[PDB]
Amino acid sequence: TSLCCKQCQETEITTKNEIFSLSETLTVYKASNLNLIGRPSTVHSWFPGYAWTIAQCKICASHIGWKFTATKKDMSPQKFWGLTRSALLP
Amino acid sequence: TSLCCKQCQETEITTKNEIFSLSETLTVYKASNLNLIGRPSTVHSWFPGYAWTIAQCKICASHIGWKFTATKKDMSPQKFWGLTRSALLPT
Amino acid sequence: TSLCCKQCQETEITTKNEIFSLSETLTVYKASNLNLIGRPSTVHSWFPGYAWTIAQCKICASHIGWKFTATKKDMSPQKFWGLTRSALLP
Ligand SMILES: Nc1cccc2c1C(=O)N([C@H]1CCC(=O)NC1=O)C2=O
Ligand SMILES: Nc1cccc2c1C(=O)N([C@H]1CCC(=O)NC1=O)C2=O
Ligand SMILES: Nc1cccc2c1C(=O)N([C@H]1CCC(=O)NC1=O)C2=O
Ligand SMILES: [Zn+2]
Ligand SMILES: [Zn+2]
Ligand SMILES: [Zn+2]
Repeated sequence: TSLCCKQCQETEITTKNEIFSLSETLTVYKASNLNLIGRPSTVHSWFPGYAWTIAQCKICASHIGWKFTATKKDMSPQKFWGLTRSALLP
Repeated sequence: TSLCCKQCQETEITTKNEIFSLSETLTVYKASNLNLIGRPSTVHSWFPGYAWTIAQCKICASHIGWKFTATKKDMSPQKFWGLTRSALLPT
Repeated sequence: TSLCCKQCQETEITTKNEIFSLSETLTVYKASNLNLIGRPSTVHSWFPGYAWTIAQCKICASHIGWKFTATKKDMSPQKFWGLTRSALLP
């Protein structure tokens, strides 16, 4: 089930069990081993109602995707990860 | 694994991966594409120690279930979803 | 998929769907029916950057594992559980 950082190979980022459908970019409820770079922005957000924060592998700093955070409290999930599929192995 | 709103058929509300057993009403750790109506209440809560908030499909406003939030910090999960099985497709 | 408290048998603590790899002790994103005892500590933490809180079964008080809580905001997950495998069935 593991989806690992493609660059450093060994580092698990998420699992297929975390995949969900909100409507290239995999959306998952939970992820691991990522560092958040900077502050959320809503500029060009692919998911209306959410802001994005760059997320990179904590081991090799590969840009894997973004943490998406809801701007309104009545939305669900309040946060998820949108991950570039080609930056993950399997 | 997708569990969709029975009414609008398009909208995924949770997945079989998210099901867990707290103890008609499916309980899941995580859900999607729900709007929360109102503020939490504990009155007649089906899960003692948790407050509920009505949760409806964001597309068709069909009442799918409730978001349950823990009233005490030492409980696990601190939040979950109780979904009406008859309001979702697959079974 | 259910992993139940071995002692009281009937209480589910987590499911295989919740297992992930942060790298005897199973790590899962989500768990249920556990009571937390005391306050977080980083003393001897098995997971640098996380503090631990003892977690016991809400029904039989068997010690199942620990809740791990991030000491910094930019970590993912912000929390998880580490559960003693021999304290669970399947
Ligand atoms: N490569 C660049 C370069 C400039 C601006 C953006 C990107 C980029 O990937 N995104 C994403 C961030 C994530 C998102 O939701 N929408 C975007 O357009 C930008 O805003
Ligand atoms: N249809 C009605 C009408 C009045 C009050 C409630 C309901 C209802 O479904 N619940 C639920 C909310 C969720 C819960 O935990 N227990 C309930 O009885 C009510 O409190
Ligand atoms: N049985 C004892 C006795 C004293 C201290 C600890 C333990 C114990 O199991 N842990 C764990 C807590 C969880 C952890 O992260 N590291 C540990 O060493 C202790 O700190
Ligand atoms: Zn990496
Ligand atoms: Zn709907
Ligand atoms: Zn037990």
